[PDB]
Amino acid sequence: KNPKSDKFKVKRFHHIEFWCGDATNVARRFSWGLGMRFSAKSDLSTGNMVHASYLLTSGDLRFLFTAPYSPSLSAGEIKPTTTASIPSFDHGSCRSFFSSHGLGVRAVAIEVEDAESAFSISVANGAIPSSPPIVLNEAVTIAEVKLYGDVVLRYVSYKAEFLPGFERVEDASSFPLDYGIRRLDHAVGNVPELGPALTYVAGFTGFHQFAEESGLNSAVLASNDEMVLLPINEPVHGTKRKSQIQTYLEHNEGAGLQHLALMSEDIFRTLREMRKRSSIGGFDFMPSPPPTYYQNLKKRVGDVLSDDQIKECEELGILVDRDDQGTLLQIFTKPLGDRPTIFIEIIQRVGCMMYQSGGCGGFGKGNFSELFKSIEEYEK
Amino acid sequence: KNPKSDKFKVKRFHHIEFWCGDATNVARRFSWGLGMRFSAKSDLSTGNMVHASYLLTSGDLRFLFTAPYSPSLSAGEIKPTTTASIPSFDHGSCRSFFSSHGLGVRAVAIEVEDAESAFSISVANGAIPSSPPIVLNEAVTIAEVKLYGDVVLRYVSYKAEFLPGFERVEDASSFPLDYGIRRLDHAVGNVPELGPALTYVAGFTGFHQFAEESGLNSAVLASNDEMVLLPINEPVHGTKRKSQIQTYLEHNEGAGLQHLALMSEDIFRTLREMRKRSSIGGFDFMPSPPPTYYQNLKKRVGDVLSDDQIKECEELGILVDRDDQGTLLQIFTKPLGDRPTIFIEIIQRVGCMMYQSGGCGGFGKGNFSELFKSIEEYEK
Ligand SMILES: Cc1[nH]n(C)c(=O)c1C(=O)c1ccc2c(c1C)c(=O)n(-c1cccc(Cl)c1)c(=O)n2C
Ligand SMILES: Cc1[nH]n(C)c(=O)c1C(=O)c1ccc2c(c1C)c(=O)n(-c1cccc(Cl)c1)c(=O)n2C
Ligand SMILES: [Co+2]
Ligand SMILES: [Co+2]
Repeated sequence: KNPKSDKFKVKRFHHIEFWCGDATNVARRFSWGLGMRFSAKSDLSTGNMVHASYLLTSGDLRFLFTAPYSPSLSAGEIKPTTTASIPSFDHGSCRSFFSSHGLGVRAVAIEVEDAESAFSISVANGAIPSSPPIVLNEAVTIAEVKLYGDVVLRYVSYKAEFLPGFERVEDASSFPLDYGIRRLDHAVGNVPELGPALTYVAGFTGFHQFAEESGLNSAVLASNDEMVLLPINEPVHGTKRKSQIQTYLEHNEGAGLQHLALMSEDIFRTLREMRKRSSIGGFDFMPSPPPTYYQNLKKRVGDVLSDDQIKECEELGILVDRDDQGTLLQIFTKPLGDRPTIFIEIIQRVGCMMYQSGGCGGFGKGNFSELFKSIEEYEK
Repeated sequence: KNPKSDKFKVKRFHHIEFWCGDATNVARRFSWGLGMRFSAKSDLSTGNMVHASYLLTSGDLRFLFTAPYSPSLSAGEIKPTTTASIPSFDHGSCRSFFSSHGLGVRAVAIEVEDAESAFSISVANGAIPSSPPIVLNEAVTIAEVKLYGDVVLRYVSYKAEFLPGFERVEDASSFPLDYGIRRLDHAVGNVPELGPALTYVAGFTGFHQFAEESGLNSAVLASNDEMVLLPINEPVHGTKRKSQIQTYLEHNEGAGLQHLALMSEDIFRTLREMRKRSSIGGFDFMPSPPPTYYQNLKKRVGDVLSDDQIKECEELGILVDRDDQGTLLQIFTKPLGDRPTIFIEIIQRVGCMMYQSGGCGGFGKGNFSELFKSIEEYEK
């Protein structure tokens, strides 16, 4: 059941912004590891004396990497005279964020019809303001409210390339890497208490609950057409194995973004290309399930994937789960940085054709049971 | 003239430690960009609750990348009970360093016969102590004194693999990259005033002055056998073109390490391999000199390099200079991170065979004149 209760018109995920200590090195690592092209920049070479911001793109996916310069470069500036291309940026907030959380997502940005009204309505409905709406070059409006922890939900709206003050990256330095990643499917937060976090976010957006041993309780908030998907986890305490949500909260110094799920148009190509690079600058993947997991795959998805396509899942370590409407292929990276906090999920969904409807196949919660079962079966 | 006045027995460069906000991403970038293998780690997986440290190696070159965890993980510890593998590490110092300077070198480590006596004699001779000698697992002694800015000179000595508490990296995750880099040739600091910096460092080490429009005055301090080379720059003000040393000091928030020069055993292979990766996660190089620079190369190094070997310098953008004793091939990367501060130089020296003596061919200061001359000749 979809009540379609969005309090303002939401379009799609627009971008994700990481707050870094050095944007250059994080961006170059991610680009090689994920096959994302350098698309735009705002930094000293573009007159930005405040922050270095580098945009990576793959399909519709936009990863932004931002780090502060010395405050001394911009000490004469005031907000009316700022050279920052992102007016919500603040040296002190960025340094506090990074020293507290390490590398992670500061902003989940969604595109809306009107960022001013989205901000106004959100705040009128309980959203904690973070940065008021600001009109960039009379062309783009940007505004921010608190989402969870120190993560903001960023509203972006266009009257009619990324943001004003960003320059398109020179073709010589913009190598057309592409491993098949095309868009952000969902972005997941970890919080100490799921209830109040759900009530807050659904309260100011009008997002609805998406119809869906693991150490977590979760729920998914969704926009009207269910293309903007914001799941939220809390830990389950007292268990035999320490909740990974709790471990996240400890090492992250509290709530924050847990994983980004990136849709691939060809998850086999993506995983082949990412795994080729795992030990030469890219990303590592979680240990593969035992082969009994794949011997059990014929029984439950044998009508969707061929024996060959299942074998290909086995060499790449891909997981498979199934809704009543679709099928889910997924795999998880190891954490993106020093701390056991943020990681990435690569995903491909099959089914639910009308275009494909959002969340087709679910989010893989059935893979907890299948892995536990598989584990003890490999032992046997 | 070499007075051989070292006040304690110095061996070779041992390692360089970068202080980072996320050691993982910087290390993975550098590994791919420079062709250095992941050799050892000290982090959560090895019981270090204080800092994440990753060691990259190429030949004898050792790059260490370190970042702090949340202080909360180690809040119950005291120095006697520390789980830090590098006892000089301090969360507050590392965060202050990185927020002030951005990504850069914290420690220039040299191996000495006895790090305790090196520390004692240095301090008795004016060195500002940074971290007293500490004996690690009765096997390695480490001690630190201030070098310039917030950079320390780290003394390491072994009674008899990197440091205790570091683990050798698993072969599966340790890909044997190698682009020909073999050792650190020299490490260069920028300071506001050369005189007092020279007097201080030569004062506590006994290092001697190495017999050698650009915006800099410099001098090189050298150990007895001139394998440890520590040049120091100050800016020249008032010039037409703003001194790059001054620009460094402004963006770095003061004195610090300007460049690391890495010796290659095959600079053509190294540059081919690095340039292949410049736009896919590696390092960029400074704009190549005009072809008139290479048409002028026959006249001055035509007895050392063949027409072919000179042509190969032209496609790779390599610079060439010459002493009265040897010849210098060199090239410079763009800055390693967000700020126009630290960069890397790749170098190969030919001549001065006895083994090769240190600093053979000099450091390339004649390439300022050759570039200015070449520039106006390309205009003509
Ligand atoms: C469950 C879930 N709900 N929503 C909204 C989602 O997006 C989402 C997923 O994406 C998802 C699905 C299945 C998962 C995992 C995740 C994150 C996961 O992290 N782990 C895991 C892996 C290694 C170590 C540990 Cl402790 C745990 C799993 O075993 N399975 C099976
Ligand atoms: C001079 C020097 N003394 N000592 C101890 C050394 O190690 C060392 C060198 O390594 C060295 C040598 C030649 C150089 C440069 C360097 C760093 C250099 O940075 N630039 C440069 C390049 C781009 C922009 C600007 Cl402004 C300047 C040059 O043009 N030349 C020619
Ligand atoms: Co997910
Ligand atoms: Co040099």
